[PDB]
Amino acid sequence: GVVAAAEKTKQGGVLYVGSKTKEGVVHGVATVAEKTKEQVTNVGGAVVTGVTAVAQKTVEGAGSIAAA
Amino acid sequence: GVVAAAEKTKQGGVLYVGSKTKEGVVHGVATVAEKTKEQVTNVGGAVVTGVTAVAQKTVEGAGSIAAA
Amino acid sequence: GVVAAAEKTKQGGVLYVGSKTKEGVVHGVATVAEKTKEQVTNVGGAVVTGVTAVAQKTVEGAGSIAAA
Amino acid sequence: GVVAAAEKTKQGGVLYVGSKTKEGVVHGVATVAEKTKEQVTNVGGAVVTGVTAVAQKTVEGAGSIAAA
Amino acid sequence: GVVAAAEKTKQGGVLYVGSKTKEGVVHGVATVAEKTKEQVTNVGGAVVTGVTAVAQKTVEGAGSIAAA
Amino acid sequence: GVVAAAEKTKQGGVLYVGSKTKEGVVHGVATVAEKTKEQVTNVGGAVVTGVTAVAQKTVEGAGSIAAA
Repeated sequence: GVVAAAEKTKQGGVLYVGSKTKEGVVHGVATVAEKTKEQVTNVGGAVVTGVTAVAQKTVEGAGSIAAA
Repeated sequence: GVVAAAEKTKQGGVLYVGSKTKEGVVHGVATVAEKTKEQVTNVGGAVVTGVTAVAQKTVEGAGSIAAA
Repeated sequence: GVVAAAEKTKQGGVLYVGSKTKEGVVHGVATVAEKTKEQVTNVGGAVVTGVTAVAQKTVEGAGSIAAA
Repeated sequence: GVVAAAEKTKQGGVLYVGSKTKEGVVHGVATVAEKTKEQVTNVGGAVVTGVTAVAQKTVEGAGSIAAA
Repeated sequence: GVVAAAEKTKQGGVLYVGSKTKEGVVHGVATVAEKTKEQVTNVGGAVVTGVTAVAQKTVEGAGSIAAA
Repeated sequence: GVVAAAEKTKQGGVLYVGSKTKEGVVHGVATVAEKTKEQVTNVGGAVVTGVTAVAQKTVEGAGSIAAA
């Protein structure tokens, strides 16, 4: 077996982004493996997919992951 | 199998995003495996999929995953 | 056998997003595996799928997952 | 056998989104497997599908999943 | 045998979305498997399917159920 | 077996980005491995995918990861 965990606590801005380009297909995070036993896809913190996508002050939480 | 847990506690702005492009198909996070036995797809925190998608101040909880 | 759990506790805005593109089919998070014993699809935190979809201040709760 | 549980406790806004595209079929989270024994499809937290769908402040609850 | 349970306790807003596209069929979360013995579909937290359907402040409850 | 965890505590802006060039497909982070058994994909902190995508003051939380 395995264990993992996280928590957040607390005890105590402009940005200009315009998209312009003629094409984009986007894959955020991705993998392949043929003839494979233990294909495990894991994602944490913040990740987002968009042909434009923005991360102001984005992760104030916390986290961790494990596998196999 | 596997065991895990998480929590939040608490004890104590502009953004400009304009889409413009002629096409985009999008896949957020994805994987494939043929002739394959133990396919496990895991996602946590915040992840979102859109041709535009935005992550302002987004993850303020906490998290973890583990598998297989 | 298997166990998992989560909770939230507590003890103590602008964004401009305009979509514009001529096409997009979108699949949020997805997988395939032919000839497969243990196909397990798990999703937690926040995930949503839309040709535009947005994550303002989104995950203030908390969570975890495990499998197989 | 198998076990899972979750709870919430508590002890203590703008967004502009306009859809515009000429087409989109969308499938939110999906999987397929031919000749396959134990297909288990699980979804938690928040997930929704719509050609636009938005996740303002969305998950304040908590949750978890396991299978097999 | 098998176990799962949950409930909620407590002890202590704008969004603009207009749909516009010429077509989209949508199926929210779905899976298929031919020649399959233990075909199980499970859904928790918040889920709905609609050509637009929206997840403002959506899961204030908590949950799980778990399988096989 | 395996163990890992993280937390955050606390006890105590202009930028100009206009996208313009004629095309870009972008993949955030990705890998492939044929005939390979233990495919593990893990991501944390903040990373985001967009042909323009921006990281003002982005990770003030913390985390770490391990596998296999």
